[PDB]
Order: sequence, then C-alpha cells, then structure tokens
Amino acid sequence: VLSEGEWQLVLHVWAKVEADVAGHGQDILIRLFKSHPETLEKFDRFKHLKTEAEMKASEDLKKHGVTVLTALGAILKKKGHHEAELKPLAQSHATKHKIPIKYLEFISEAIIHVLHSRHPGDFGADAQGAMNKALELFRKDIAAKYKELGYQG
Ligand code: HEM
Repeated sequence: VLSEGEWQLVLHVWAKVEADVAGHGQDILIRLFKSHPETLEKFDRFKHLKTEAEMKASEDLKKHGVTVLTALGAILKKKGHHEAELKPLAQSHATKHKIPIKYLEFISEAIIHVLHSRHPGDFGADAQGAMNKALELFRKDIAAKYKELGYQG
C-alpha cells in the first residue's frame, strides 16, 4: 500500500502531466514502440508506422495517447481504491487485446522515463520511488484479474 505521503508525490506530478496530456501520451507510446518493437505489433491501427518521424506525425496515435493517460489518471486519483476502473481495463486487455502482463511492465518503464524528462524538479528520487510503487500496484491488481480469467501471462 502506498502511504498518504507517497500518493501525494504521485498526484503532484500527475497534475503536471495533465497540463499537456497529449504531448505526454505521444512521448510515452513512442518510447514504448521504440524500446520494445514487439508491442507495436499488437496495434493493428498503428502497425504501419515505421519511423519515429512517422509516429510523431500521426494524429490518431496522439489521440490514443490521450485515451491511455486519461484512463490511467482516473485510476491513480482513486489512490488504490480502483476496483471499478481497473476491472474493465484488465478484461479488455487480457481477453480482447491479448496483452501480456510483461508489456504493462514495459509501458510502466516508458511512463517513468518520460516523467523524468519533462518534470525533473517534481520528479526527484522520492517521487520516482512513489510512482514506481503506484505502477506496481496497478500491475499487481491487473495480474490478479488476468489469473482469474486464465491469462497470467
Ligand atoms: C498504462 C497502461 C494501459 C492503459 C491505461 C491502457 C488503456 C487503454 C484504453 C483505455 C483503451 C481503450 C478501451 C479498451 O479497449 O480498453 C486501450 C486500448 C488498447 N490498448 Fe491499452 N492500455 C494500457 C496498456 C497497453 C499496452 C501495454 C498495450 C500493448 C502493448 C495495450 C494495447 C491496447 C490495444 C491493442 C488497444 C486497442 C487500440 C485500438 O485498436 O483502438 N494497452 N488501452
């Protein structure tokens, strides 16, 4: 469980992210696709993008970035009490999109990378540690739903 102090460090930096959701969303997905090319193959709607310049130019990619970070934000603001928000997400990602838990670990790493680039002063080691905890909590609760459905993996 995160403490109240750690949740405050998470939400203090998230309020920054929310100043520019679309720029953040795009940086994170591009970092994910460049660092782990196998993730791009899951998106029929983005598979055609071959370079970083092409990714940067895609309005649809940017629009999906907003989708992802808006869902993540709604979870983070529930500070662990996120059952209603998380359940539909795990169901679709396990059963419809077929996303391995490992990929959620990849995109967690991408989020931390980008937060670190854009918000140094609000993202020192203590914030980084709290954000890693929040994302681990996210993954741990999703993995439990996967297991139930028969997708641990
Ligand atoms: C921070 C973690 C993630 C969040 C909050 C997230 C959230 C979402 C949301 C809200 C949607 C649209 C509604 C739905 O289908 O559930 C979605 C769709 C999708 N996500 Fe994620 N996602 C996450 C991670 C990933 C990762 C790691 C992959 C692939 C490596 C993935 C692949 C997909 C796919 C394939 C779709 C459908 C895209 C389309 O064709 O419209 N997601 N995600």
